[PDB]
Amino acid sequence: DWEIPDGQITVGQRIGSGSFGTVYKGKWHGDVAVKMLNVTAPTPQQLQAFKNEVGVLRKTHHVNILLFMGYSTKPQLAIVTQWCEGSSLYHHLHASETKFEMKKLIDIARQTARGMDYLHAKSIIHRDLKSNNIFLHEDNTVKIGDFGLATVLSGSILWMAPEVIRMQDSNPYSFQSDVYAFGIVLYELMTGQLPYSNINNRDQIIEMVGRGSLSPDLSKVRSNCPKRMKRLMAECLKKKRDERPSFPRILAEIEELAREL
Ligand SMILES: CCCS(=O)(=O)Nc1ccc(F)c(C(=O)c2c[nH]c3ncc(-c4ccc(Cl)cc4)cc23)c1F
Repeated sequence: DWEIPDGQITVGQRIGSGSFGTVYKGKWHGDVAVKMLNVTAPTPQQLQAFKNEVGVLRKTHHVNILLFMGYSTKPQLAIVTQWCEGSSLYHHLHASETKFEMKKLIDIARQTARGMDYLHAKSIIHRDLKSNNIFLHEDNTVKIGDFGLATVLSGSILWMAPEVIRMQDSNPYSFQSDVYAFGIVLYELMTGQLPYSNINNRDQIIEMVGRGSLSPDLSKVRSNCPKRMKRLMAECLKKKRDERPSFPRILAEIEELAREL
């Protein structure tokens, strides 16, 4: 079993949430990230369900994917991954002052696309892709997280597709809805802002994005943004999930764009 024995893992600096739990800067002589799952009294049923999904994290291994190091049962259900010293992409873009050149802006997008391309190759739908789950490792490598517990909403609707928002299906999520979320990530990178800064009401954004009368303002992108990047971003943000490009052709046009400039 991959189960880390009790006591070997300790938590310290709290980061926050953290879908299906709470993440910490943990430790076992080597900085690791610990997600403390919100499960009080584990019944042997959901303990097995968590066991099986851990079994998935075992063989889902990629360079732009958060490395799964192990899990815990006692004293609390925890997911242990590697620690990214460069924090998350949301922090650098919206929470701090960091001179981001277009050079590495596009590169962050390229690594994020490949990480998502692998997840879709492994037939995994992320469902939570945002700049909060994009972590910058100290070796200047983008790491995607919060994709676990796939076979098992709050409270970030900025990255949610119009068809996901409404919603109409019990399972509205698809590979194409992951693309839209990536399209917002692209928007954050190029503009340097979260979408819908003008509108404050969360209830109104729900109504308007679902309606189709509210879209990210592509005008607020930086002047040094390549034009091929902009309309690619526009294709990812299209309302109908049918017309959205797949990650294979997303990754294709981005990496070929990097060698043009
Ligand atoms: C294999 C993947 C398992 S998963 O359940 O699907 N995903 C999963 C599992 C456990 C986690 F602890 C995390 C997670 O959140 C982080 C993982 N490494 C990090 N490094 C820095 C920050 C950070 C540092 C500083 C700021 Cl200011 C913000 C964030 C956040 C994380 C995670 F995304």
